[PDB]
Amino acid sequence: MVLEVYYTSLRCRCVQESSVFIPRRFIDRIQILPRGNGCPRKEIIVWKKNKSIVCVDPQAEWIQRMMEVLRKRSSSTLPV
Repeated sequence: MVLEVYYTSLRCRCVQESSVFIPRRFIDRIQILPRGNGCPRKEIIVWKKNKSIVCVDPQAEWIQRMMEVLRKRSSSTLPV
């Protein structure tokens, strides 16, 4: 899996947000676009293994919990 963070100032890419759980095993990439002057909200786009591309609510509990896993394994992926 690949996490991409775009430190850009472009217009919003998402017109809706989904809060539906996406199991990590189905995720090929996650793209995070922090908000800025181009888009007034943080966007999180999940690229699923079946090629679906899903804008996700960045305040959804399941994505927050996932992001904590990704943060804590960003220097070592060893499960300790």
